[PDB]
Amino acid sequence: GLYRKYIEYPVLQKILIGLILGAIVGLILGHYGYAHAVHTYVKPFGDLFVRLLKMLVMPIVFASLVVGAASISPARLGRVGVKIVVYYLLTSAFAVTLGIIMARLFNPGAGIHLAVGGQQFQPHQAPPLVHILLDIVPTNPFGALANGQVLPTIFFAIILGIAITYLMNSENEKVRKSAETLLDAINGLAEAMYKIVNGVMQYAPIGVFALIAYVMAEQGVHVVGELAKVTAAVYVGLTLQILLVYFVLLKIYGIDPISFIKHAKDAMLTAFVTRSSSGTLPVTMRVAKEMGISEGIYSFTLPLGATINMDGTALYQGVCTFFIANALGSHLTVGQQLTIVLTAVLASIGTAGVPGAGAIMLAMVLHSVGLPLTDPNVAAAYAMILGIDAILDMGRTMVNVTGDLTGTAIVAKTE
Amino acid sequence: GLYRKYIEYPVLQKILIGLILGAIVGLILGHYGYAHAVHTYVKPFGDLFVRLLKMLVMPIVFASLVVGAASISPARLGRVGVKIVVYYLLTSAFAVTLGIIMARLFNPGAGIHLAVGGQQFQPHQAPPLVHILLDIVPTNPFGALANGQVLPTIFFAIILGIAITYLMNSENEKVRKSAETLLDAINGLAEAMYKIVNGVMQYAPIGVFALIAYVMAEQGVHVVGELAKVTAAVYVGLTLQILLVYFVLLKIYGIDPISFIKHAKDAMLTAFVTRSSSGTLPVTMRVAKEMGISEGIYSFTLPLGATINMDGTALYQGVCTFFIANALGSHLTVGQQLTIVLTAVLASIGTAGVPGAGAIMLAMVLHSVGLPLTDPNVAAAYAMILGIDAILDMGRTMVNVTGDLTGTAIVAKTE
Amino acid sequence: GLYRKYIEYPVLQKILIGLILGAIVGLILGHYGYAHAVHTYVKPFGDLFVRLLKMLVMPIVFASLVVGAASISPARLGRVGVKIVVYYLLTSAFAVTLGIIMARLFNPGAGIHLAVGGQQFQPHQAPPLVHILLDIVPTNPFGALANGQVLPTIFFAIILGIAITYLMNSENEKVRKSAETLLDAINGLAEAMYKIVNGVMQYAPIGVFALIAYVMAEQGVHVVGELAKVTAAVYVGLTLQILLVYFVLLKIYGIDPISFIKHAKDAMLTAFVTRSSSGTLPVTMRVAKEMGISEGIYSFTLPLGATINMDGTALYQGVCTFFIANALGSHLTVGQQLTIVLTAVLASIGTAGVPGAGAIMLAMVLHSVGLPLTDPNVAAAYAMILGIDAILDMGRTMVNVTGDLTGTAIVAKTE
Repeated sequence: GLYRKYIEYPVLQKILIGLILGAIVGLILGHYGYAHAVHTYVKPFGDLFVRLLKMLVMPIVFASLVVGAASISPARLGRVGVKIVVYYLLTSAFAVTLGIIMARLFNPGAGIHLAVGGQQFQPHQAPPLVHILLDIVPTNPFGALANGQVLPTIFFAIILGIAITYLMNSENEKVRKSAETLLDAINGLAEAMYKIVNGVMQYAPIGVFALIAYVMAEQGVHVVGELAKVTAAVYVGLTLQILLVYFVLLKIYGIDPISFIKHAKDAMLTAFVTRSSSGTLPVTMRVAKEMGISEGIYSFTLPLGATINMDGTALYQGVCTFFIANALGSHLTVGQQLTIVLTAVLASIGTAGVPGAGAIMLAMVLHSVGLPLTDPNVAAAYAMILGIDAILDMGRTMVNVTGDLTGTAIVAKTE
Repeated sequence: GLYRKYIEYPVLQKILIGLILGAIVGLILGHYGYAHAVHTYVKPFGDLFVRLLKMLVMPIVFASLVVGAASISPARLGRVGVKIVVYYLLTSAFAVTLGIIMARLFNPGAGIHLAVGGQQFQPHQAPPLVHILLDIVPTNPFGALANGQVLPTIFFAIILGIAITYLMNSENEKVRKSAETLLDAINGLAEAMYKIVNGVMQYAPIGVFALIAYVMAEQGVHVVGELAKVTAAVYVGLTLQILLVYFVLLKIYGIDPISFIKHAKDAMLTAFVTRSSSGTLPVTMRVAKEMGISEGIYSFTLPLGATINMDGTALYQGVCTFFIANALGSHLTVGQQLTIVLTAVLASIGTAGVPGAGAIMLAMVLHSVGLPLTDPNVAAAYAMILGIDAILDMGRTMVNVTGDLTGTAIVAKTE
Repeated sequence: GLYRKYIEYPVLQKILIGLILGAIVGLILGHYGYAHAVHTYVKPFGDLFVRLLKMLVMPIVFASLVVGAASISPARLGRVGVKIVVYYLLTSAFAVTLGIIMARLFNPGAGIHLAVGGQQFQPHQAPPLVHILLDIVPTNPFGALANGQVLPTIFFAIILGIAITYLMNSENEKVRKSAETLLDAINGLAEAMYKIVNGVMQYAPIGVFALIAYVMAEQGVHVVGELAKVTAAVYVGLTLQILLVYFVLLKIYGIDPISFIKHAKDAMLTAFVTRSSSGTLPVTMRVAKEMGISEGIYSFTLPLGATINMDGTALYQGVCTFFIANALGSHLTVGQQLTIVLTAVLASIGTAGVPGAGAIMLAMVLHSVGLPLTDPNVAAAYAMILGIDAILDMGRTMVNVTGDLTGTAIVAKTE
């Protein structure tokens, strides 16, 4: 009876209920020193939810890209790829520019209270751009599906789908039956993955409550004081990023942004809580399929953009760079923010397949200015920033996924 | 001609012939110092047989669980799971209790002849129960199928099968054809695996002869003397475990135990020789399919129980703990055997996915009593036990697999 | 327009054009000290081509061996296997014999100008033959497909194909539909892989130009002088190997060698440039499919022979061993070249699954003579050889692949 009442209750209402009571119970138990208790008792439910959403990432990206490449190969896919790459670079530049502006409006960093403490161990720089651009072609397709590797799986699935499309028009009548068997089996795998992510989103409110309860419990207390200016600057920059870039881009290309948010509420909240833009790829592809977009556009612009397009990470990089520059008391050489913008774009395009990309992206952005992370002062101020990393990480993951959904909708409306 | 005479000869007769001549030639060549010669020459045939049976473990557990979850999902699978978990915990408790009784009837351990020798390097304890209970959900399904991981493969196959069952009743007529293609391909993979394990069991007598020849050659000589009481206590406890637990449980639920043994002779002997309960999973699933049990019961209670239900290991843990307690000359505090029973059950339930589980299970069972494995005396007595590990390991693997077959038959007769 | 002119231009003409201008521009830029510039700028296109051809290696070897084992299992596959193993051992013996003769005709090694320099770190010897012969059966099929392992994939695909062939003749009518679904899906995967390798060979001239430009740029300058005798001896031995073994073997079994070369031009040139005999397996299987050979012969003798049959490596082993023997000024004990021939055959058969097999093959061939690689003089002379390793590696990979194509054609003409 009560289980039937819980299932038949709508999903977005209980997601909001879990979010609100998670924030309340998290701040209350963080205010009273019960951090280790909630960390050992409640956080495993959120870890289970994150692992349940990371389970479906690789089969859905393989299967509904093999069946997603049943579109016209020289006309559609090339134009969609070049348009979505141009879009991703443009919005990353706009996002880091707006982050620089939002950090220049506030004054984050006044007091000098830095002890040396624990410093960063010279964070290892990115591999050369040739090696990362050669990472896209896989040496083994099963070895690319076996551990991560979203970009080699994208490449292999695209090539297999184009080959199957060329295969099903052959003059033979056995090769046609073989290819129409393989395509139907892979399509069945994709539809099974969507039917699973329906039930995972049915489970989602418990994990949302647990995750944001732990986040607002451990790092919900350390946010008051000087770091509140950093949190306010990042969050105001992210909401102004949405309302002044994505709304303008949807009003230019003639789709209602309110109906767009009414659709993408699911993936936006799941990416806000889950704190991993690659771990909400099944929810993003589900909400793109329910938005009325053909497979050959969303199925390629979403898993590509979950690895390249990081807008909220770029805005946090700009705000963190300006906070490090104010902590040491530098003028920061007005006109050299073009180097910050350029390196924030080139770091996103040149750290595609590398795991742990955000840390070395922030490292090379700080290194291009003149504050390398081997200095003890910048390491102390960055360690002071890192205590509230999750509170900024939630919002920047939400904007990182909303960017992908907006770009997919723009390219699909254009084509 | 002679090859046709070898193939058309029945399988159980040549399995018994290979077993008997393997035991005879093993004791003879162990009595005469030809241990290294038989170890280098004859043991590779048994290693080839063990690898041939370990090849079929992961595809059959994936495929005939995806097609095995074509039963009613809320009614059948939940009741089968909770009943088989209750059964496994109950028989593990009964087995370690009977092991304590059988060690208390005998007097294993009289002489104190322990030098320090080579001692155990503080065997690393189990991971926390939250992490092992979170291991069940996989972060990657292909990464769970790629190296071991019977429990994440069980979880992913169950969820995929329930999704396909929900999928084949949809109102669409393309999704139905896609799902009925995928299910038929996976069913073809399962039937191909059973057709392979037929021929592997045809090969099996050479590997049985080689394996038990090496086992009775290297550790068939060190069994006489004081350790013969340990071997007799373990083997009498295992046969009394079978004849006084499984026979009573089959006579309660109304199936003939003699016909049950006449069926399960194949998997019992293969698990007796192969010395790996996970490596005789295809033979166990084949003999459960030939026993007339539907897929939704045997296909889930066998690979789950090949990782959790260890009855013979629990009985050997009880007997080894009592032997360590008699070797140091302790009273062993009558009434504290409840802690031995409780930790032998909780160690089985809390060391599910860990590889090398039996060593750290025995370690924590010895640690809960008051004889931790860092002491030199208990390390010397355990190193004296370890010389006859294979002779006990054969019988305890046989009882470990017969427990799974009995529990599957009980749940299938009930449902 | 120009892209249409590039695509519609024939493939072998632009492959020869890229080869010739690659050799010319490579020698010119190597003569002028522009080695690092061409290494950083042009070599990545060849690396991209090599990775594009290594992508298709594992799915095509799995898929068109599962569908390739739809032949009569006891009659065809056993005779084909034993005939191709006999062929591979015989031509490896002939190749190392002709290498010994060709090194004895020339006089490679006159001057003694060896400093100690950088020496080999006692190159680790091969695993025991039992362990390498047990490597053929996989402990995990998905773990064998996940990283390399051509031989366990061959074994698992053969067993799965024989099981499907036994399955499709069963009296059931659901198992037949399941097996005919699985076989058609795997056949669709194989045909998709061939349709991909068509386009990869369309891309191939850019990679051919880049690869041979870098090879003739870095190690095209160090070839003149004393090492030119080594290069001439190796290349004359390889062309005499082809024209006096493979032409005689095709004229004995009654097929025209000129039409055979007119077919196998594609795989011969791709193996000549790519410098990896396992990385031109899709081109070899494509040219064997276009040569009119049934699947059950080429599909098994090509991926097996890409791991065992190394004829050009055997000839280079003989010539390098004789060069090391002339560098130290030894008589080399006429009549002990039987040990060189025997160890060059047994090293090929006993280092099958090991990665990095050629180095330890040359190591054990040098060790069986009396010049172990721990001596400083032989390490200095081998380090002097290693400067022109690529120039010999191109031709010896070409002969290594032409051996497989010749043996497949002989067994297919016989059967």
